[PDB]
Amino acid sequence: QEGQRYQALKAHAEEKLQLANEEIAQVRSKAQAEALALQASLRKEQMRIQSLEKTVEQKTKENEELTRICDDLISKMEKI
Amino acid sequence: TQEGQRYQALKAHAEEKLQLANEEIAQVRSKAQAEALALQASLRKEQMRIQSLEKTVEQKTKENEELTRICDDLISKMEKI
Repeated sequence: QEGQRYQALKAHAEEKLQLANEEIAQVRSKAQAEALALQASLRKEQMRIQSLEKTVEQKTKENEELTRICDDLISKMEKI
Repeated sequence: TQEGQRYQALKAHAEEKLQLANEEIAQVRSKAQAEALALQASLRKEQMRIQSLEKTVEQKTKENEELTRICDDLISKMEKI
């Protein structure tokens, strides 16, 4: 087929390419950005959990120590 | 026509190069959306997990407050009086 025909669809075809390549650049950037921001939020939650998980074992410890001390007191009072 | 044969291969070249580009866009945004759901669901799980832990903390905090106050009350009675 014709060549004047060709350069015709050619200049167009370069355009469709030149837009897919751009959005290729976009969707890769997006994906990484969305990856980063989300794996950061997670490890931030997971840490508050172990923060909270171990704030809890310490309230438990405090409950046991409070009971230890105040029951020790009670006993010595009964034994005066 | 050898001309026809030449230009048809040239268009096939440009066509395929576009298709691979279009494929790449699709795979990437396919995998992006998939990973984004698996974690943000996992995120939700942790946010819930945190709600329950925060209830537990405020629960035990009150228990220890009540326990400290009646002990303090006992101690005070023996101090000065």
